[PDB]
Amino acid sequence: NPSDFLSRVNNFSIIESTLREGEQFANAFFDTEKKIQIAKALDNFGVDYIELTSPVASEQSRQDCEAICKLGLKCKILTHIRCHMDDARVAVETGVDGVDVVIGTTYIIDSATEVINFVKSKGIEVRFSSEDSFRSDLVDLLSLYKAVDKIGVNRVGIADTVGCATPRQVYDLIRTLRGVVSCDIECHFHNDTGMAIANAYCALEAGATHIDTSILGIGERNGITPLGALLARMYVTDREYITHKYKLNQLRELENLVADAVEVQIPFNNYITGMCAFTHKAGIHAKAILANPSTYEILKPEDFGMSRYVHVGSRLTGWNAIKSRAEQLNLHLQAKELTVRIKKLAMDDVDRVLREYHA
Amino acid sequence: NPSDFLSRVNNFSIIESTLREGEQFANAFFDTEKKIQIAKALDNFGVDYIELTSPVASEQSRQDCEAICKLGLKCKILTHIRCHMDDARVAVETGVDGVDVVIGTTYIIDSATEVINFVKSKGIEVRFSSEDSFRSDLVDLLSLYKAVDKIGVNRVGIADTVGCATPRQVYDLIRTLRGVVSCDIECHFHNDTGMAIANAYCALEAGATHIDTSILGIGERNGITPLGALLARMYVTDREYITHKYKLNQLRELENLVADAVEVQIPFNNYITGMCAFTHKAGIHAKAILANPSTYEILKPEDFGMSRYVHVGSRLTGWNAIKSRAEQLNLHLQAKELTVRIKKLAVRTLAMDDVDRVLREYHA
Ligand SMILES: [Co+2]
Ligand SMILES: [Co+2]
Ligand SMILES: [Mg+2]
Ligand SMILES: [Mg+2]
Repeated sequence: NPSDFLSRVNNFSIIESTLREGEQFANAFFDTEKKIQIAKALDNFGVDYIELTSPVASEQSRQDCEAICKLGLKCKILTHIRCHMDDARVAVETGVDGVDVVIGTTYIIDSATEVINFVKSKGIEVRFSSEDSFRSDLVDLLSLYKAVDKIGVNRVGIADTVGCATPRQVYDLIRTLRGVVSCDIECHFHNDTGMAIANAYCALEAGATHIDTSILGIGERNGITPLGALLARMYVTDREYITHKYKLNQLRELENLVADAVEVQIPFNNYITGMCAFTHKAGIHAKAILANPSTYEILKPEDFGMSRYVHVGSRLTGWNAIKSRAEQLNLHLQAKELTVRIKKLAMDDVDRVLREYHA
Repeated sequence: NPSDFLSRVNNFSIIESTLREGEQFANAFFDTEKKIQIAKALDNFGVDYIELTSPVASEQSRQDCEAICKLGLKCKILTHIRCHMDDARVAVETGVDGVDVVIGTTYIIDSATEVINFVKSKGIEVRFSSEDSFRSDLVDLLSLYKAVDKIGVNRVGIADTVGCATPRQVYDLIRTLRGVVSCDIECHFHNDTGMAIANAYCALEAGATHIDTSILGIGERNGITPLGALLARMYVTDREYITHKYKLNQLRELENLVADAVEVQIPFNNYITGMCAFTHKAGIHAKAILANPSTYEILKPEDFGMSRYVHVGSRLTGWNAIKSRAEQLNLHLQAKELTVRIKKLAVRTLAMDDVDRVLREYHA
């Protein structure tokens, strides 16, 4: 199939947006110190880019943008702006590697031209994006990308800001964009209807080169493509590429860092790192399928820093529950006041209570 | 455009599988009474079918199947079996409306013929399904469905048992199957790689007629297409169809019933009913986008029994947190009992997802 030649499923970059999209999470109020811990951990994890809330947003955003650019991280630091010269002047002086010029759908082209050429004159990477791309007029959108491509820009951006796009619709649009522009393509997908990971997958199949993620998917409403969930999907597609590019065994600690800051639990069903992600039912309930449960193990626990699937025969209560999960997570334990805590206190409590501990 | 004629996005049936797939959830140990509560609530909610664990699985499974069939529910009660006569004999006597004959990939066709014709001779709906369909040889699978279609079955089934299938691969396969068989098509998608909802969507676009779900997605590993998530997606596609077919304002109670039984929290990010599903960030963080946050409201709270999006400007702590969520949920508050159990959680440091947890005991 000729179209497989364009697929970027084993050759793409993550733009990690916990410090942009994630700031829109209902309970996210990151201070400078926490953002710095997150940026460092994300860099250690191996993402190519980190995106930050516009330095125009507030005085604290300008300062944090500047501080993060002074860290000497390996990943590139990106931010975004409105299509406006004053915004651009602020962004360029902050030390960022890249600026996204964002519009929402003539006088757009001439204004965008000024902004784009200014940023390029500073030696800074420039991108041009549309907001709510899937509820915009398609021909006007494509004509705008076409013109901006001729001006010369590093990347164009597509965003399903509303969460309404479906996978085949995403594939078709990105595949057309790939034929319209000569540059890289960044994508952003909201998860309101459960499509955020699928939409990311199909975008990559269609030739997109950069995907926005967020740790635990946190963001506006129910958020965007989750970091861990994208990697699980991409890992099944190309195990060797993903296992060697990212430090997958650091994913639990990365999520725990964010979950503590935004005061949430890790959901039981959470991709890879949820309580139940690496579990099989043993016993009479397993006869709801024909093959032995261990036939169905698309994810290998050891690739993600864990030791086994847990085969559940009966309800795990007390220190039996704690011990089983602790051993699956390769925690070496301390064991005293965990079973003493759990008794004076549910299933997701097991992970809650174990959050402190490292493998 | 001609392909749109085959699409079932606004004309499909849900096969609710909380009482089959859901039993494979690591922490699910439903007794007869709990299964009966779940079956009744599912029927009231408006699903067309519920599927139960094979009555062959154990003595109690046989008994619960019988008991659920005696309830007089409106939805049809389905179960599944191995491609074996003894299984079929047991299943038919239970009172079920439908039996799924499941195989995993010439003697298949002979055995399957006997079992299919037996079930049909009892006046019971028969379906024929493959397990792990997306890791099977395509030509053999399609040839098998073709043969079973000629014998005559009510439905054929496709299952991504391993969670590896991708949306376009699903579309392509279902669309081929739709041209191979003349009967209805039931689907089943695991969520290991985050595709279970997308896969259901594309299956329906391609002509599938029946989709398995489970409440909160619960099942083997991280489970299958979640009931609420499918309905959110299908609601955006056709609001009038979904809001009138299902009792969407009952979804929280339905999930709360299962969450209590399998002892989990409702995830903060859960579709529709999660803490944060109907929230916008107000303040300087909203400038991470161009438009007012209220521009992006694909889901309308009132359709799901809720009162508004919560616009968060600052950390909602204490009674402010409780009041905000309680009013969003349309609970009419009892604030002296909810003051008496957070004083008992001083036991530990209290955090965001506990708001929904302490509010579970309350109805709209
Ligand atoms: Co967004
Ligand atoms: Co299954
Ligand atoms: Mg972007
Ligand atoms: Mg089925």
